[PDB]
Amino acid sequence: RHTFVVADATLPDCPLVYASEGFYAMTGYGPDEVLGHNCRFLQGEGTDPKEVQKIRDAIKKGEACSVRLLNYRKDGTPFWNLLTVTPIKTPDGRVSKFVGVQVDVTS
Ligand SMILES: *[C@@]12=NC3=[C]C([C])=C([C])[C]=C3N([C][C]([O])[C]([O])[C]([O])[C]OP([O])([O])=O)C1=NC(=O)[N]C2=O
Repeated sequence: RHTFVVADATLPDCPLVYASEGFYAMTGYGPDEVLGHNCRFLQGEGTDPKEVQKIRDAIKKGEACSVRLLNYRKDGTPFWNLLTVTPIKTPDGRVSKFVGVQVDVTS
């Protein structure tokens, strides 16, 4: 079971532009609160800053990356998010979008 989003990398802070219905159902947030925003609103008190940095750098360098993050639903309850971000390039080598697969691996 997994969810999927698309971030717009032509915009400077990679706002989310599409999300599967499972992403909304998993996180508790609506498209009115997800679209146009950077994915980091799902982070909170216990999110590991060393892991958050791995994504920050892979996004700046335009690489693929996979990290384990503690995330929080709209109602405040936490869950463990296995997150893999893939860069999507244009033919001229520039990154156009980042795509994300999120798995809830709280098991
Ligand atoms: C988030 N999923 C997610 C999906 C995509 C496609 C991208 C590009 C990023 C994410 N993030 C992280 C966020 O956008 C940001 O990259 C990181 O927070 C690190 O950079 P900052 O600005 O914080 O230093 C996701 N973050 C989550 O917590 N949950 C996801 O599902």
